[PDB]
Amino acid sequence: HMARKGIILAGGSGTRLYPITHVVSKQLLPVYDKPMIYYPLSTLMVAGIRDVLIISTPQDTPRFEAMLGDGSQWGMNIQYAVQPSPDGLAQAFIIGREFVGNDPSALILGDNIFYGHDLAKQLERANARTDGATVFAYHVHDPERYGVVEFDKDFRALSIEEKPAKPRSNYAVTGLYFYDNQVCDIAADIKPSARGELEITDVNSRYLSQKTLDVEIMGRGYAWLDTGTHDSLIEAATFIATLQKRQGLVVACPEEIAYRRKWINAEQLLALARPLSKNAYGQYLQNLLTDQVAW
Amino acid sequence: HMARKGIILAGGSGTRLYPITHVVSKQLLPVYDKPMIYYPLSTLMVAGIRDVLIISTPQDTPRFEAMLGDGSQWGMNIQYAVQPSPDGLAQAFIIGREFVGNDPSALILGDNIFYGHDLAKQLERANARTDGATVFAYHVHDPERYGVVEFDKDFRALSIEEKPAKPRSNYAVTGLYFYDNQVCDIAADIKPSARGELEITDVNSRYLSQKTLDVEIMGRGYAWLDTGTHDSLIEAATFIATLQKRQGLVVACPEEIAYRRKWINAEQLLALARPLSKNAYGQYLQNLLTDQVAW
Amino acid sequence: ARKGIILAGGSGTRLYPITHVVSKQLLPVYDKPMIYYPLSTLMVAGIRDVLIISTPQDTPRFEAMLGDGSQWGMNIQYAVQPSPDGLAQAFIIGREFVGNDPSALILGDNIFYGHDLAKQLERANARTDGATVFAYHVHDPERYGVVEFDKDFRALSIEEKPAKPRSNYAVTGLYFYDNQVCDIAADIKPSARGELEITDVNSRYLSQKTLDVEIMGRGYAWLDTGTHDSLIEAATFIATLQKRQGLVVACPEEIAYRRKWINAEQLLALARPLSKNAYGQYLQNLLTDQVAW
Amino acid sequence: ARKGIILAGGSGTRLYPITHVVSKQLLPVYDKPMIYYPLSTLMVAGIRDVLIISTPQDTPRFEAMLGDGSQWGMNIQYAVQPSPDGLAQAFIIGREFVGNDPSALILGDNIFYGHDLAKQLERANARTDGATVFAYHVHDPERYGVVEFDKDFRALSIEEKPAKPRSNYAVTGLYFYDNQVCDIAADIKPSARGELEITDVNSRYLSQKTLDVEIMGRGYAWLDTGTHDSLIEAATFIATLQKRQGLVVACPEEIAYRRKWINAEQLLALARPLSKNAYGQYLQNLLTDQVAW
Ligand SMILES: Cc1cn([C@H]2C[C@H](O)[C@@H](COP(=O)(O)OP(=O)(O)O[C@H]3O[C@@H](C)[C@H](O)[C@@H](O)[C@H]3O)O2)c(=O)[nH]c1=O
Ligand SMILES: Cc1cn([C@H]2C[C@H](O)[C@@H](COP(=O)(O)OP(=O)(O)O[C@H]3O[C@@H](C)[C@H](O)[C@@H](O)[C@H]3O)O2)c(=O)[nH]c1=O
Ligand SMILES: Cc1cn([C@H]2C[C@H](O)[C@@H](COP(=O)(O)OP(=O)(O)O[C@H]3O[C@@H](C)[C@H](O)[C@@H](O)[C@H]3O)O2)c(=O)[nH]c1=O
Ligand SMILES: Cc1cn([C@H]2C[C@H](O)[C@@H](COP(=O)(O)OP(=O)(O)O[C@H]3O[C@@H](C)[C@H](O)[C@@H](O)[C@H]3O)O2)c(=O)[nH]c1=O
Repeated sequence: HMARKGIILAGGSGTRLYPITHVVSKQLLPVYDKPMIYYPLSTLMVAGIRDVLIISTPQDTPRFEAMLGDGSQWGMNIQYAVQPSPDGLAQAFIIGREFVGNDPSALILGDNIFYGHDLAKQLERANARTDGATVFAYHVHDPERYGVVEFDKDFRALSIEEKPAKPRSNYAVTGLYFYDNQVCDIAADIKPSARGELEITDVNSRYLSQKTLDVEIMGRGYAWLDTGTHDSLIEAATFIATLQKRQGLVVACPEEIAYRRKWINAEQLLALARPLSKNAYGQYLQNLLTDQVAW
Repeated sequence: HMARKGIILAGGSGTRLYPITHVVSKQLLPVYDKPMIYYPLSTLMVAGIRDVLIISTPQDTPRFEAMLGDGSQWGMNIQYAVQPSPDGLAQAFIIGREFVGNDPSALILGDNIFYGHDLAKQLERANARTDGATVFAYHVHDPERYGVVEFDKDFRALSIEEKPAKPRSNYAVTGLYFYDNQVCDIAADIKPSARGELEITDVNSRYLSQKTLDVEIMGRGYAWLDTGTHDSLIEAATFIATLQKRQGLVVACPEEIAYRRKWINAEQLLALARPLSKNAYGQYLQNLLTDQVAW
Repeated sequence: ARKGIILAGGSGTRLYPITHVVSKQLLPVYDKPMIYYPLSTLMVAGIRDVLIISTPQDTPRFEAMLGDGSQWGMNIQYAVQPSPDGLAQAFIIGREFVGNDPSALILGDNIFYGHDLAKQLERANARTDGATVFAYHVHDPERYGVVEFDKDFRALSIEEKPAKPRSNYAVTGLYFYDNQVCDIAADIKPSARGELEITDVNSRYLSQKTLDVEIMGRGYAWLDTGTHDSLIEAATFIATLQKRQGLVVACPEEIAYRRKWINAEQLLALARPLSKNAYGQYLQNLLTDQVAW
Repeated sequence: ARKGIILAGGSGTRLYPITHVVSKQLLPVYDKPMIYYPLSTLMVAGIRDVLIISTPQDTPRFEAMLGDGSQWGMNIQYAVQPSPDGLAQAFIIGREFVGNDPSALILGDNIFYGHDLAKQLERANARTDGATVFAYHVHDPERYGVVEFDKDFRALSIEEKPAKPRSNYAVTGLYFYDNQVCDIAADIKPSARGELEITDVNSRYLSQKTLDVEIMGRGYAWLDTGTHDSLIEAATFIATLQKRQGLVVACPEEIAYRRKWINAEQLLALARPLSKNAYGQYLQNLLTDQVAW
């Protein structure tokens, strides 16, 4: 009976991308054909998480709620909470403490895109763990802006350093973390860092010192994209666009995932699609009931 | 003393791009490094128009106002009005009738990008006309979704047909129109078309029958981009991005145009830039005071 | 020891004029020539003996590019196809090359990318009999061989460019065969469109109940480059991944080194004359960059 | 009758391996080979006599592509550059070709696009003495000749790749010259970097007070393609414009027809063997598509 509680952290001071983020939050902006936040929401749904808390800024949380609602249209439970100030990833587990309660949980960042073959099998393995924590390591060209994993010769994780001056490897900790029921108390016990933030690296290092942290390599066959620059936002959009145009399939379509997980039935999906029948996205939903696709 | 009144029509039912436009209006979405509406706002400013009325939907007009304010930060006058229902381009001159008053005017669409050499000279020539109307004709591959100009052998405009089944040419009327003080009364006199809209083509055909319509060809050396599909939105963004990265210059930067037109002075521009000093856009503003550029 | 064939011949004039005097598979996909990608796919499958088939005009160009493969601890040979008379003709041109060994054919303009691709190719390479092809959901299946699947995705038929495709699953341009294929290819007759059809070869294995049709899931990119637009899209796709990762897709030097077909001294030697460009710097950094494999 | 030179020789190995066996200026920019663009720029200037300079290895490839130009009512000849020893060497290799006429040099990998470009090139082509070059604001001027401008944008100096560039204006890769240039190029000596410098030729005209330095404004695209990324960016830029307009950039057949260098019967004849691809269909539609010129 594993009902993991998912958190999407979708706040952030939001100034690197000025002026496109001046009055619209980054995680509501389009990545090709759908808002950014559809992708990490979909990642949680593909992991099996059906209870999702969306955290954003005081000003933008009504905007996320106007877009996703309570999630019942997708047979899910989506709730909202605000982060007054962007004081660190680990504050998600203080703001989301009541939502998490006594259950296992997962945190994903609202601007992180995960894509690749067998991603579901890897997320389901992380979701099924009853103890400890699971994070993922991914080779990037700029590891120094992330938590960086030091690996021994067999890729067992030895340490995690947040934004090291000399990174021990190129493997960054991705923005997706699975935890057991210790994390809320761990997050409440840690102190702000020199840069003034409650550090997810400190949470992860606590599990590491207990020898209960699983650090899974996300291989180069996966795309783990964040979108920190105007250029990389375009690059994520064209990357998504090339795949969808080639396949005739949509990445991170929550209606599709909900239907495939039996969270909604064929009548409900048709009901979502009928008012969207005049656009391409509604046509894809309509065609899910006829097009044989391996899932 | 030519103080032309500019209107940006930035409403629209907004469903072709679902779901990216579900809770954010299309004209607030990014085209590379800045919101879409910066481009037609800039076009008006490059034409010399300093008084701008922004029309959008009831729901999104506060959003445009939160982003542009009253324009005094750029030494301009920007006002707002709502379109309850998207009943046609020519309704802009009913909603904006009081704003226009007894002055000449210009209408530009909130999702139209205009770019090219000597665009300013062409817009200033259209702006300086004391009588009649000036519209622009542009060769597109899909003229049939636009007002289409029929030309004689010397490219004198003979007729304009809105969305013809068999287009007489490939020249579409762009989404930028200059009018004398007849347009508000002309717009109030016309009747909705079979498709239920107050047609700008009917306004333009009225000037045409008076022999006071100037139809100027916008040559293929210009980019006139609207962004009707997910694909063409990306294509406009990468197009802008290639030029700006090559030149080290920004397209449709309103601060720059305001400074160059002496609507704001060096102290004011520095003041806009100082709180933006941590991002690339603020660095470009800061560098306008030192970088010698022909304008 | 499976023998690989890369079919890199005449693609027609659809892309005119970019292919007017340069064969398509010599043209860049972002940062390296197109044929590097299917070459790398064969190497990832473990195939070390490769026959490159091209037009007579461009065989010295492919040979000038890849050499005999000994620089990567491989064996690369060349053969010509005077006229592009069908995929299955590769097994006539390469009959001597294949001999009595198993083989694989890949198209010189097909890109394959995704997680665990190696595990799937090694499983196909390790089969002792029959054939393996892969099925991939595309929006325009009718320009390919199309797989008809039952409810359990068992393959029932393969039709070359059907008017009404029975599914959206196209047969990708990568095929593994046992020692029957050369004799089969020699036995089939030109089709209505005048070509020796890989679909007829594959349909033979299916009717013999020795064809494995494996789904290549949507987590994979299977890209060909049949239009000017899709050539661009393949280039920007690769570019997004390499810029993000700091890693290069389809770097044959890297693959040979990781498979121990060449050692560090040989890799440094390949790198030194390239030290002034980014590609040679990437090879040099392979000796220090810890990458999981 | 001004004589045009396209310098399309050796660019080094920065783009390795995409240029390893194919010269860069034969490679595609979206839908046509790179050299089509500077070729078209010369034709838009009115230049009808073109010398293509390339490496010895690729001169048959350029010639296989463009022919003698008589198919477009032009005169196209070929010459080789054994070693890439400087832009100004084009006027030594092409000394016989230029003779006593005026000339223009354009780089085989430079793209020029924008409104009224023709009016500007025709004004340069119509000058009776001196030289004309163009200055363009770029983010990395230090990799070019850089123009020093006074407050009125009168040119004061040109420095080749200065450490501290005096402005952001680079000299673009398109130059118009009177009959002095060949003798000047024969007179200059290799520079510190070992090249015969176009900046030394241009600085000679400036000191003689016969150099016109014209700003090419930001409304123009002046694109070279020195990196893998910028080659992609040039391709997607062209693609965005052609898809929007239904028009093709740098179509030599179109330019020759509009300038009446070939007539409709000759254009139909060029089109007929290409009727099965989009390029030949575009030529055919030129006879019906009313386009302002
Ligand atoms: C700090 C913070 C960020 N955010 C948002 C803003 C961004 O969209 C996103 C990440 O912001 P950043 O400043 O980059 O956080 P960050 O600097 O903490 O980066 C993190 O990145 C992870 C991927 C690594 O695994 C971590 O180890 C860590 O490096 O989260 C919040 O909403 N609230 C916050 O408190
Ligand atoms: C009709 C309408 C549109 N809009 C917005 C929505 C879009 O962003 C933009 C244009 O919407 P459309 O449905 O395409 O309008 P449209 O169908 O009227 O197209 C017009 O296009 C011009 C370029 C041509 O010159 C005209 O002749 C005409 O063809 O204006 C409004 O805000 N209010 C309205 O009343
Ligand atoms: C026919 C042929 C093609 N080719 C080249 C041209 C192209 O680069 C590439 C493919 O050419 P086409 O005309 O598309 O081949 P094709 O039309 O035979 O396509 C094939 O595609 C496969 C992916 C499917 O599995 C097959 O079932 C089949 O549909 O191979 C040759 O070199 N020689 C030939 O004999
Ligand atoms: C030097 C040289 C280059 N080339 C080719 C290689 C490239 O495609 C192209 C340019 O080569 P480069 O090394 O960049 O040349 P370059 O370094 O001389 O660059 C020149 O660029 C012009 C735009 C400026 O106006 C000049 O002032 C100068 O900066 O010409 C030759 O064919 N022959 C040669 O002799």
